[PDB]
Amino acid sequence: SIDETRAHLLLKEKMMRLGGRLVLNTKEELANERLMTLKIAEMKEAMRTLIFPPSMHFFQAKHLIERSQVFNILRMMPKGAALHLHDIGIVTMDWLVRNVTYRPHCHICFTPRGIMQFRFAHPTPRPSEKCSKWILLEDYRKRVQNVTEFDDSLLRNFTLVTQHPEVIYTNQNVVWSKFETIFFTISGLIHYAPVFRDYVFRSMQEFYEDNVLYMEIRARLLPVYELSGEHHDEEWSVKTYQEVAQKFVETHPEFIGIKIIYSDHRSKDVAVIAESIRMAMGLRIKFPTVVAGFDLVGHEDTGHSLHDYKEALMIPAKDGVKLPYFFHAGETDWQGTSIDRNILDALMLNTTRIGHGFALSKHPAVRTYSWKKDIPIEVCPISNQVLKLVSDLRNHPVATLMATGHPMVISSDDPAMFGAKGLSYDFYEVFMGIGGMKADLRTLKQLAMNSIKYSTLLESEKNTFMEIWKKRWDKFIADVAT
Amino acid sequence: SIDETRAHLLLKEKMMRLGGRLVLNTKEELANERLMTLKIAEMKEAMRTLIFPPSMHFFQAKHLIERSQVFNILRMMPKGAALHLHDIGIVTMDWLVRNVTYRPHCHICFTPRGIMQFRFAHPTPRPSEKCSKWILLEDYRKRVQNVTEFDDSLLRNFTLVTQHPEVIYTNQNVVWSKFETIFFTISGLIHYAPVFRDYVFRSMQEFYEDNVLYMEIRARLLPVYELSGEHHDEEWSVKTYQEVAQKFVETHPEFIGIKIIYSDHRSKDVAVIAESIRMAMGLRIKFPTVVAGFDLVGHEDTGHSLHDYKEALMIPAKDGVKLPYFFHAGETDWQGTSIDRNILDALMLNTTRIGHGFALSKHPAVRTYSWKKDIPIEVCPISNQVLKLVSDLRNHPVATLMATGHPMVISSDDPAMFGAKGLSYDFYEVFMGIGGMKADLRTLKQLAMNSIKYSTLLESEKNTFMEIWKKRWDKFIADVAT
Ligand SMILES: OC[C@H]1O[C@@H](n2cnc3c2N=CNC[C@H]3O)[C@H](O)[C@@H]1O
Ligand SMILES: OC[C@H]1O[C@@H](n2cnc3c2N=CNC[C@H]3O)[C@H](O)[C@@H]1O
Ligand SMILES: *[C@@H]1O[C@H](CO)[C@@H](O)[C@H](O)[C@H]1NC(C)=O
Ligand SMILES: *[C@@H]1O[C@H](CO)[C@@H](O)[C@H](O)[C@H]1NC(C)=O
Ligand SMILES: *[C@@H]1O[C@H](CO)[C@@H](O)[C@H](O)[C@H]1NC(C)=O
Ligand SMILES: *[C@@H]1O[C@H](CO)[C@@H](O)[C@H](O)[C@H]1NC(C)=O
Ligand SMILES: *[C@@H]1O[C@H](CO)[C@@H](O)[C@H](O)[C@H]1NC(C)=O
Ligand SMILES: *[C@H]1O[C@H](CO)[C@@H](O)[C@H](O)[C@H]1NC(C)=O
Ligand SMILES: [Zn+2]
Ligand SMILES: [Zn+2]
Repeated sequence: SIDETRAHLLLKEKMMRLGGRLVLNTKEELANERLMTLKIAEMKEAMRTLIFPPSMHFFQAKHLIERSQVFNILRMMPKGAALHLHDIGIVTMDWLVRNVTYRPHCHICFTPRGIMQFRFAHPTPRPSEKCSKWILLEDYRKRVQNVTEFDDSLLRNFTLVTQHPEVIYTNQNVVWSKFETIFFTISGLIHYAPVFRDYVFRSMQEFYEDNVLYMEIRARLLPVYELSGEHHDEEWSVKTYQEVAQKFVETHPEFIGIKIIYSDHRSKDVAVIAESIRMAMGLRIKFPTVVAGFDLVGHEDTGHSLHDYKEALMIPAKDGVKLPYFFHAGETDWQGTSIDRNILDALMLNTTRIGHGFALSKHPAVRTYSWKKDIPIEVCPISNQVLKLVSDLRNHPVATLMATGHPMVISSDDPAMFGAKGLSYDFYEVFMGIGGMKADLRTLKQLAMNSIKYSTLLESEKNTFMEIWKKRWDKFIADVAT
Repeated sequence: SIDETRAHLLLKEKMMRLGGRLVLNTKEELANERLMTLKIAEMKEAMRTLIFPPSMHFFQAKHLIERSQVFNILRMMPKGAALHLHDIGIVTMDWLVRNVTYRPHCHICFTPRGIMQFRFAHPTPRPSEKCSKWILLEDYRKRVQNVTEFDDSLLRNFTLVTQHPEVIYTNQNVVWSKFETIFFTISGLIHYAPVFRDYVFRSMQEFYEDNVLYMEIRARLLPVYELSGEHHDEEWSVKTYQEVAQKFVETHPEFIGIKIIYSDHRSKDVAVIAESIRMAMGLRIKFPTVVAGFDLVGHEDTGHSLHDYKEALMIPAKDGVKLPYFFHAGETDWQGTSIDRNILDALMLNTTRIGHGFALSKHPAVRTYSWKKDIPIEVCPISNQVLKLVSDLRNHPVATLMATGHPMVISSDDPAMFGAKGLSYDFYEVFMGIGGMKADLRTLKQLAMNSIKYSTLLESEKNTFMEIWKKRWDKFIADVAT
């Protein structure tokens, strides 16, 4: 009888965790059995040695994750869609250094402060008040003893990856300082028109290679520029995203495409943000098929709150227009402050999705409300660790949310900055670290399907996506089963 | 109307968090207002500088906590009872070195391995297997150049406190290794009969000084010894605890006293543990007023599970006897393993309280069940940090439990080993770190009263305790209000 109470409690928890009610077919049961065997063995060994990758910093754990049979299987998995990504954090930096810096007319410089910076131009730009002298890379590489070392020093400046990140990044402000500095540095490389096209195209290649078929991207839409010095506008960038995605889908008929969530920094004046809201509405009218809506990005702890921006964020409503929102919210360790209430305010503004929602489990009422309105959180485990919200991903607050089957999708955020690629590394962390030992094939399947369900595609486009994904899923099942 | 939805969600969260429905009188409202002003200002500053003690390792944060006006107020607070403590971790080590090592007949030694160890004996005991030569301390202390350097090196071996604990304690096994070695070292000092009495008495002094009025102690009841070499038994230790506590209450009429929870190590054979269960039953019969029940202690990750011990733990039930249990359970970062299911099995064995219950929020069904049976968790924040379950106490899983007003008590576990004293440091961590910015005087008051409610005292003794505590509370309120 007490045995029955015990078994009942275990079955209840089996049922309410994420994906726990999905019915598996006998083929899937077989794949799950082989998957779980590999998982359990790996966890037993980590319990013995205490070498457990999700509990270590991703920089040090990455090489271990790459040796994992579980990771290997997750690489193969059709993961659905990547829903939380940033314009310039989605392509391995290797290609930026080895390919892009070797292209004609690439110039390098250093600010009065010593911050690296790039520009494609002809001829050499005029010394300005942010760059005492510009220097062509082809000249610079001739004057250096070890070229391969100079190149590696560029790669080390383009990511956060380092040994001893605990010593390098002493606090959250230091890490955010370096983070943003990287965006600034690589900016001049990516926003040169023919690199921009190649960049967009390559990010689709990398995610397609990771078995991800759809992408929604938070994009600042900064001006793209030509060798002449001409600057393009927001319209032109959205047109280009559409065009490159069409070109990609033409040679990869299973890839669904990309949509754009227009974004601006939360460190700006409400008046500037009001200007950005109008742009977003204009972009929606002009490109209703490409532009999903709007978001505010940047260091959440130090910038303005959603409340601070109420006047600007209500503009669409006052014009009787619906501008969908996809707010970053509650990406913080603070509890009961103006920052974690951003989740509440995102919900009050009818957000379609919540970015991160890290502080959600500390607010039971908001949690219930979001679950009731079926508004998912976009969880990005590697980002949260690297940006120092949580050391050991076993302690990630989303573990509680998975345990009650909360609506959520997994994404990678800025994989390239963390030394990750695509979506598989983040699926590893969720499946091995956050979900615990009982997270199974159902958890994975549910998370894959969620990413199609909570995308901004039309319902008929969702069906077509489901159709394509189901077939890739069966193929995956059959492989793992043998 | 959306404003109303927003205000409703905030009020709901205000109401369901721990203590949220306690009605404050106007005096308490005034104390709360002055308390919250000091708390908010301190948090504002920590948000500015990122110097926030609960987010730092306690070893480095302690000196900052001691400069805090909030800590100061919490020192003054009548906290009720300390319900989760261990026999030999409750007295500042300063007194062990400065006072106890200076007492006649103290001998020091080093195991083949170099582990320090102590023994009071007259005459000097014969070299045995584990010690090739006992040396009197009074000799040793003359045969050194700097004696207060030698003394400090003893204090440094008696606690875990260190600079750079991240480097010293690389993993959880290393920290547990050092932890247990400390217990082994100081053991010979504390179990000499007249030190034992003095030790017990002093731990009451230190908790009484911290404005704590009752203690329940997990005690191994290891043999206490005399200068002759005679050993006493378990009965004798329980008699002594009772006697010293009576002596203490005689000169401190407001102190309620102590009870003993008998304990044994979870690294032992089920047959040995079966023997220990019978001892506990015997001790309950002999001392129904002193011995509250039984518990299993030690490193939970590496020892046997509660299930492993089923045969032995069911002995009382098979004899038709009720041996109350107070299990340590789910003191782990693992999820879905045999270790965190110990919470489930503690509940199935009718545990009166759960020690730590760290993994509770990852098991929604067990959470609901324990809430329904009104079974509290004993949360020890500093311990969980030092023993490396969690880096930043803002990420403590109990934050979620506080937000829904889960039944819990706060204790300090082994304050002396962490460089803490009494209960105030742990109340600081809960109130500032785990509880978030909206934790107020109601939270504190609820936690104080909970510790009387969930003690093992008789209901009429609880009333008397409440009476005494209420008077100390009013005095505290009047002070803080001015
Ligand atoms: O478009 C690049 C911009 O996106 C922003 N951005 C890039 N990655 C994240 C970002 N914003 C907030 N939180 C962390 C993570 O989700 C960042 O401010 C950068 O300047
Ligand atoms: O009586 C001392 C004994 O209690 C045990 N002990 C002392 N403090 C704790 C302990 N057990 C388990 N977890 C951490 C914390 O609650 C320890 O094994 C030691 O040998
Ligand atoms: C690049 O080098 C500079 C030198 O000023 C350094 O300060 C900066 O942190 C580097 N960027 C990184 C490691 O992302
Ligand atoms: C949210 O939805 C309500 C109810 O339909 C609507 O009146 C309001 O304008 C919306 N708010 C925003 C910011 O879109
Ligand atoms: C040491 O402790 C004992 C008992 O706690 C106390 O009476 C004595 O005064 C102390 N010794 C010294 C030298 O102060
Ligand atoms: C442990 O034991 C010896 C004895 O003094 C000492 O040399 C060593 O430094 C001690 N360890 C610590 C951490 O104090
Ligand atoms: C727990 O309580 C039940 C129901 O009264 C009883 O049958 C069982 O023996 C108890 N278990 C223990 C370990 O005391
Ligand atoms: C690298 O860039 C593109 C990949 O988009 C490739 O087609 C081209 O051949 C390469 N060019 C150079 C200059 O390395
Ligand atoms: Zn993001
Ligand atoms: Zn304990």
